[PDB]
Amino acid sequence: KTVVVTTILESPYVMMKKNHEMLEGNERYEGYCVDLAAEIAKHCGFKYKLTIVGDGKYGARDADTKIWNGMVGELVYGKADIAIAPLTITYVREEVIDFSKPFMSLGISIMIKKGTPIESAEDLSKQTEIAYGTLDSGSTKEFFRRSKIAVFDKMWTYMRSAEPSVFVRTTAEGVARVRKSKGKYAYLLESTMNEYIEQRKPCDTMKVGGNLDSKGYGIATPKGSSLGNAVNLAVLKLSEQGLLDKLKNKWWYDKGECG
Amino acid sequence: GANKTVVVTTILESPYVMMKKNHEMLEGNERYEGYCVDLAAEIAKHCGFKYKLTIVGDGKYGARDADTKIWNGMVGELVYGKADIAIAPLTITYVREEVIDFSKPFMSLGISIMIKKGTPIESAEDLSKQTEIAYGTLDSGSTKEFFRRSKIAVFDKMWTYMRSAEPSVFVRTTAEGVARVRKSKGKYAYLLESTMNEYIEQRKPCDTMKVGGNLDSKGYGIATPKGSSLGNAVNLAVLKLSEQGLLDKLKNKWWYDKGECGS
Ligand SMILES: CCN1CNS(=O)(=O)c2ncccc21
Ligand SMILES: CCN1CNS(=O)(=O)c2ncccc21
Ligand SMILES: N[C@@H](CCC(=O)O)C(=O)O
Ligand SMILES: N[C@@H](CCC(=O)O)C(=O)O
Repeated sequence: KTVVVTTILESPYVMMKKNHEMLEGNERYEGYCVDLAAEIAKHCGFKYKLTIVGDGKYGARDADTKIWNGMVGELVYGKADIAIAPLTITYVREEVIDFSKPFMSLGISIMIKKGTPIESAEDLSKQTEIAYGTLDSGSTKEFFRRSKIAVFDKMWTYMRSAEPSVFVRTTAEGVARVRKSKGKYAYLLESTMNEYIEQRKPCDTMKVGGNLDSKGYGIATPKGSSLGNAVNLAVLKLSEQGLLDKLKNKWWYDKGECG
Repeated sequence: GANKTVVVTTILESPYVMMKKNHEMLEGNERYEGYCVDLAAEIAKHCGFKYKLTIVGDGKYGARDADTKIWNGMVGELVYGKADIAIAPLTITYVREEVIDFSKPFMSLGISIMIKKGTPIESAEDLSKQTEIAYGTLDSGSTKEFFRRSKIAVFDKMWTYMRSAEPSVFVRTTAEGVARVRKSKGKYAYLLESTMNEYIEQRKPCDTMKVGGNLDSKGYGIATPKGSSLGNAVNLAVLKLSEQGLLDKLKNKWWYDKGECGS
């Protein structure tokens, strides 16, 4: 029957089409992950229904209740059959759900308003005039929380107690905060999203420094799902045919507005 | 039953696995050093097994004979039950995933171009549009298969040339490709993984360089026979080492910290 796909509104991965209010079902949406879902479904031979994750989150486990939220929770608790989204492969998630081989590479990166005197994470950690933070309920925040790497641990110690909160509910809110804070806020986000925004009007942000880590997004399934093997082979087939590169070029470079 | 020493297949490929100085008087795992030797030790510690490193007999990564359908190389060692795990720069591919299991990648790479410094080549398109400079790949690996299978015009054109070139543009080992670049006065370019390319660019006599972008994007994984009980633990260990920053430290250790071409 119809495979329930959980995904998340995150540009350019999944976006509402122009005039979506008169559209229905999968046709409401467009983007990299919408295209990828169609390709994966064709290769594996299933029909599917795109559903936007109810709580709008990627997935974290509450320290006390030990309940998972976000897309990870939807998989864990049986609300969706598969997640096709910019969902980061991590140790803690691999303990509770399955991931395909990665379909896209990324690392944590720094976004600044152009002209901000920051070149690195070390720079951020050694000052206090420029505030910085991350997305809530995602892998970037969990990276800093868990990290024993000295610069990142120092950064976490500042971020977790900063007032007002330096954490944001959505990627778009982080970007807006960079753009509105006259250089006094820098946002820690994945290189994929940073690079997309850097090529969008008003062309006032940039990625500075190297990436802080190296990882990937995978297609996720509940542990022991029958779909896992076919989905993994489909990712590798699309990779080897060059279609993942084509999709990246379509939704990043072609979406470029800054010349 | 009782714990058994895990047989690890690997390959003599610098800087992943190399003969130590004084290897002639050393035994067992102590004979070897490198990135994958260090990685093996970390994986074994995390998963709680003892192991024996064994260099693959035929010195190949792994390809399936089109006629006999027999796998050679490290892939073959796993398929036919001669090794329990491969800890090596073994590329994750579709055809290999059909017959063995891979961890999540522990290193990223892409196919790339190695030239002798000063060679007037900047891209694969450049190579494809001329005949003065020969070019080829390693035998029995994923780079050769990439060109054989590609439907992208430039890479297909490159394959049509390479497959029929005389004398043969293919090499049996990475070292042979490097020698051919170094000795051919700019008239041979070598197609190899970016990891290997970047390593050699930091070795004396500092006469090669990587040019252009990478032609694809993939990774190396730790491989096990299909359905092996080791796979889950090994995968979690790769991800833990990744998150801890240790894979990045190992890359720096073996590529750059003792690079020979300056700071
Ligand atoms: C080698 C670090 N790494 C860690 N393993 S991973 O999260 O599957 C991943 N995916 C894509 C690129 C790199 C990568
Ligand atoms: C996203 C392309 N890709 C394809 N899947 S892969 O071979 O597991 C891989 N590993 C590391 C980095 C990239 C990568
Ligand atoms: N890709 C992340 C969300 C973005 C972020 O945390 O920066 C995740 O899967 O949690
Ligand atoms: N890593 C490759 C070998 C090197 C190459 O083909 O360039 C493999 O696993 O086949």
